[PDB]
Amino acid sequence: ALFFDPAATLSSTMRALHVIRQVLEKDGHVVVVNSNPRMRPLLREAAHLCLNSNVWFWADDWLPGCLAETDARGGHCPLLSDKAQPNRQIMAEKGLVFRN
RNA sequence: AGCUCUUGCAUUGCUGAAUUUUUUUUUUUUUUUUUUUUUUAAAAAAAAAAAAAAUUUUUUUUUUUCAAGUCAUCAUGGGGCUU
Repeated sequence: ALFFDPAATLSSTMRALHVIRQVLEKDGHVVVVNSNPRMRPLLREAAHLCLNSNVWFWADDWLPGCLAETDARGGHCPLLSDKAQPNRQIMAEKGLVFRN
């Protein structure tokens, strides 16, 4: 067995979501990474239901040296792929982005 | 200038040995999506998927060490020789 905490996890959770909002609307790039296989289809659901162009997702294994960027991959496999943003390909295949 | 004179423990080259076995695991073509360089365009880069596959009658080819051998293969350093 191990620890629990209700107030801290809610506070940290709302805190991290506000952190995601500021880094997103300051024009950065957000990557969501979880390499546990059981929760991968939920991440596919999120990767199909997302709307903003800057949230990115990864579900497979973590390759050795992903963020090393030693050889110029222009960013590694978690970065800019159709796997990273599956929604961007389909949203542009439909052609209509939520655009004004 | 010429040595078939020496020195393979001065050498180049070439080879011996067993070190007898390893020489397929790796790319390329195509697709999709996207982005790097240049005043109407190619490459380039990145994520994924599919196929093509790797020379010759089947052995050659790739291989580490012995001052291993050869100055008579030619060469050539040194020394010797030229009634």
